[PDB]
Amino acid sequence: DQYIGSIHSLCKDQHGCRFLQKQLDILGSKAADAIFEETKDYTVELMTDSFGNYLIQKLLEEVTTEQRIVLTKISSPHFVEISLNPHGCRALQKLIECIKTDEEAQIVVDSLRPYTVQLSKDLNGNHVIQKCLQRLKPENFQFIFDAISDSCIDIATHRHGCRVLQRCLDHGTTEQCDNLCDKLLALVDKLTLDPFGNYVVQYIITKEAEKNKYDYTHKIVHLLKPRAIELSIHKFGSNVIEKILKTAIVSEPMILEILNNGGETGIQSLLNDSYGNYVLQTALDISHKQNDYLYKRLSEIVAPLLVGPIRNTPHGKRIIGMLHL
RNA sequence: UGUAUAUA
Repeated sequence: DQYIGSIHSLCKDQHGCRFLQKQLDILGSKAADAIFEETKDYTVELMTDSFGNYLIQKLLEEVTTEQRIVLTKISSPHFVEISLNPHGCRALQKLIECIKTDEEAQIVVDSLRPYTVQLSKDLNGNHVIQKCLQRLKPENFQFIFDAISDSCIDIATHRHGCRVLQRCLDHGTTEQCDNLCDKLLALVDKLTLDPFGNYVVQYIITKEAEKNKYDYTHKIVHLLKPRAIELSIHKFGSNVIEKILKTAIVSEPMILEILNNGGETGIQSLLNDSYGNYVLQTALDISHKQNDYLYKRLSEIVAPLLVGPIRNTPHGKRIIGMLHL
């Protein structure tokens, strides 16, 4: 039954600022009504605060629906300056973790919508667009899927915007995830080579093979394989190709591409180059385990090219370990 | 020997 207003100005410490929280941990069924009707005026710069967001974060766990909606309405006109902030994003993230109504949600989506692309590129913005994916219903977060679908290639090829795409494939709809993948698959040339998008391509495959249910993986391979050698020596592509190798339902046809079309030449290229090198080692490693004979047929066009300085290098030393297993 | 993300 304690005391003290003035709460507000405790919000400048980290101590009297971690105190208001000490106060609600052991409370505040009726105390977070106080704090509320007080701080409800500084919520925006409390959110963007180095210690203020903490109180806020916890304050929305404790507060009532009516009170959470009020805050949402107070912060809606500023979600952008909030999203782009180190602490703000973490307060705003929690906000979304708590929204329990198809109004709270329906308010956030109008506020975030005009700025979806923008916000997913931001170092701090993505983690909030990402959280809309995690916590919101699919009918709700639809706006994101549409925002992205439009700027498919730059969100896909973007330090930050790409992680968003992955998180869509993690939480979207078989309908949603599909129209997106039809947009992504039309650029898998550019996407496999890119330093970021080549992670997206791998994800598709990563995710289907969680489901054990393959639709795009095949379509991806059908488009790629023809250019197997070329991509195995490419700095980024060589990682997509290694993915396919590691993906059981596609290994063999890919290994067969290298044998068939990677000539005895194409395998020379794999041997000497800084990227192909690893492809070739993955090929040997798998086929050994995967296919009695493919290993053999391949492990024999290798054996004879391992002469000279090559036997010395880091990569040659490793390649030979593969050969008699 | 070869690729990407955030608070006291």
